[PDB]
Amino acid sequence: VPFVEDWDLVQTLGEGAYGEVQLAVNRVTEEAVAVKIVDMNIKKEICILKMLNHENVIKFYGHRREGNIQYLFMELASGGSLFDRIEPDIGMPEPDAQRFFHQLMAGVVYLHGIGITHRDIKPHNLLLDERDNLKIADYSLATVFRYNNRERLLNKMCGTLPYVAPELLKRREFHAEPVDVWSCGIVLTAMLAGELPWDQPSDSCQEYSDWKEKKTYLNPWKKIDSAPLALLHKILVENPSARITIPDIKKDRWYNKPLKK
Ligand SMILES: Cc1cccc(-c2cc(N)nc3[nH]cc(C#N)c23)c1
Ligand SMILES: [Cl-]
Repeated sequence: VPFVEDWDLVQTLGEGAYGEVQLAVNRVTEEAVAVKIVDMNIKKEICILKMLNHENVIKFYGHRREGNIQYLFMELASGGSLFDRIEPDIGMPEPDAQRFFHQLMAGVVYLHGIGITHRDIKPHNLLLDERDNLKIADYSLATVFRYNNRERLLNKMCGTLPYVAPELLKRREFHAEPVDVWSCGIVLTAMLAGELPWDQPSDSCQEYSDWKEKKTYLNPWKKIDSAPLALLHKILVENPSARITIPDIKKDRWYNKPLKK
């Protein structure tokens, strides 16, 4: 029964990095959107949200400040998240994963091209519209890494441990783009295996060591076809200057393989 101007807030869709997200339905027009509700940084997020115009990125409709509360209106994803399409221990059919991967690269290339890094790519932040088109959501941790054509290195630790690149734990400062590439590799592994490969990409983690020693006879790798696995070997490369860039992912064999379910 709460509402904001013309919109009713009809049900909880969940919680992003900060605040709650509600399904908002217009009393008059019946249009449904999503609204993020924040209490009591948000200037930055709004500035970034207003830049976004791409089919694989959630669009921002505008915002309203009432009291303590701030309302950020955004495109609704009626298909829910990618997380809900990944069957545990199985993943999803390779052709569906490939399609979602293409769309995730289109969104990330968009962001990077406007000098924005997302910093928390994972299946919970990758939403689906009614045609199962992927949309990258939640810009609460997003920031500028290129401005006036000059790159700025990042130094703040943020993200989600299983998805975070190893440099972010080991370096005082690091480049933004290879960190988002790495997390897209972990997404791809989740999609193809229904399991995350490691708790964190650190020296104390045995599963990460196993991967650096190429023990791909272990899970999750043994579930993945050699062709996508060859791509994962180029993405999940410890040294970020040696790691594959997006332009070269677009040249990969698996990426360009015709697939149908
Ligand atoms: C990251 C997140 C958490 C909770 C809900 C949502 C969300 C769910 C949905 N069905 N559509 C949405 N559109 C923008 C959302 C955001 N943020 C969003 C997204
Ligand atoms: Cl998973």
